[PDB]
Amino acid sequence: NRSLIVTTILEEPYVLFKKSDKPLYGNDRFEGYCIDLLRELSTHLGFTYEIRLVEDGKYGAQDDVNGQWNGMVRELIDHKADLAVAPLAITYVREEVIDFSKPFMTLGISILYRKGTPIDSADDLAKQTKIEYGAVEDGATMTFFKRSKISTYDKMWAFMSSRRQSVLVKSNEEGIQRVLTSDYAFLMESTTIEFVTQRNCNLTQIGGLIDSKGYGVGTPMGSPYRDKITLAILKLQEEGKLHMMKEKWWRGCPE
Amino acid sequence: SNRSLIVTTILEEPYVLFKKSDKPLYGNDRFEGYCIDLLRELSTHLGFTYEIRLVEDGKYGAQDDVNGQWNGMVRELIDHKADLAVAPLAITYVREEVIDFSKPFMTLGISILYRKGTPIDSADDLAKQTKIEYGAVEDGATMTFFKRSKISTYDKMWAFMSSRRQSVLVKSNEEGIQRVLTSDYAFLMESTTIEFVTQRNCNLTQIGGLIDSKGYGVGTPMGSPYRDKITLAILKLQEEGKLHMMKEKWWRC
Ligand SMILES: N[C@@H](CCC(=O)O)C(=O)O
Ligand SMILES: N[C@@H](CCC(=O)O)C(=O)O
Ligand SMILES: [Cl-]
Ligand SMILES: [Cl-]
Ligand code: NA
Ligand code: NA
Ligand code: NA
Ligand code: NA
Repeated sequence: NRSLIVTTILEEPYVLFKKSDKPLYGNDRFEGYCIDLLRELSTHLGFTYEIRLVEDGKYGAQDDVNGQWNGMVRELIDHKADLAVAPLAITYVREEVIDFSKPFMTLGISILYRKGTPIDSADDLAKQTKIEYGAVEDGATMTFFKRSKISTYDKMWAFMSSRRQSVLVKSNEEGIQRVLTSDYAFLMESTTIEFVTQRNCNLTQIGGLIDSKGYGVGTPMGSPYRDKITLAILKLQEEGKLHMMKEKWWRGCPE
Repeated sequence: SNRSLIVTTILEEPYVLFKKSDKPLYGNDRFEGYCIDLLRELSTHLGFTYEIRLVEDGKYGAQDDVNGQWNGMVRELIDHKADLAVAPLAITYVREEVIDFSKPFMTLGISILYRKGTPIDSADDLAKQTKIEYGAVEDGATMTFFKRSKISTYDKMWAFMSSRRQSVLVKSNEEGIQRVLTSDYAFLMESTTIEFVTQRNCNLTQIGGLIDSKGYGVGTPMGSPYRDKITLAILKLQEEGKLHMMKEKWWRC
């Protein structure tokens, strides 16, 4: 049967290129939590697949002037991919246009920053400008701020938008580098913060979770794979396989 | 006017309770709690009216291993005796095979409720002994997790619970709490509910961490068009901060 086209994006420890001296080809190039998830889905549901990195390098957001989506979300809308297997947040605006499986991981937006400071919350960032802050451009965190009616988050969006050329970044890796090299706090998903802080002992999460969301496998609207993948996820959960996969990929610091 | 939706639910504090009052209350006005607030928001957002009915058999729902039939709220949905189940109803593999669920409105996991002052630190410590009894709600998701599990510690625990089921499987979380308070018994309980109970009784504690991860969702019969509509409403409520506000209201040692 036809191999499913799977769109994804590079994001440690979910999706990475394998390190090797020999060139690698096709699906053999990739590893990570989401790649292990994809393999399990493929065995349980009985499909073959071809992994393709999203052409525009984006997760996906809607253009405020012309209304078009980009990123992996757009690839699904346009039926250029069968599945998006990635750390792809399930959100209201996305669920209006694509389908998602139920979540394989739960998380929330939080703050990555340096240690040893009096900053304890989003409110503390919002009320000042000396410490800059931002998010990945055209992802779910950005969109949460852009849409929020909550006073603190609306104030933060106004700042991000004003300073966007500097404070909105194209990847989590770029955001981490800004935290490490400038007076900057990065609004980042908590799952990824846990990974980063385990490996960067001078960085920490600031405050708690700002929201609650899950990552799900994306499908075009109406796809029969959506509910089948939900069932496989729920079975993998029940068996303890997702927890084992998280422990494998998240693997510390003195304290 | 459109037919009012029949909403099955179950009494479970602080999700669904009878309001305290001296005058008798009628109809929907009888009920309050997190899930009642959720239902009200869903009805306003999706434009339906409803009638709340407590599940007739008093159960969440499990499948009988001999005759293959479901019970509880799950069975009421299968049989189209209710349009929705709005309750702390766990989304599970075996249930999703036979009913549909919205995406989760709250996440949780199984954990352990026990009295303070103990060296017992985990499910492994419980499984290795028999002086302290342990159990779960009969015909709910926790019981089913143990009954199905192939993980050595949990399979051992199920063998004990099954052997002693007339004593250690209980009919409600409230009965489980009373057993913890009145005997040497540890209760396998969902974490959200433990959080509520331990804030109210400072002699009790959670033991260990979460054994699994799951969500509560609104149940619908398989194929229902309300499922995806309710998912969207829940995602919008999330994004506005209303679910966290509802949790703070009802969970407010
Ligand atoms: N996981 C996000 C990207 C990262 C972020 O927005 O923080 C998404 O699905 O858009
Ligand atoms: N919330 C559970 C009942 C309680 C439990 O099993 O711990 C259910 O949906 O079955
Ligand atoms: Cl798991
Ligand atoms: Cl769903
Ligand atoms: Na990337
Ligand atoms: Na959708
Ligand atoms: Na289902
Ligand atoms: Na004791």
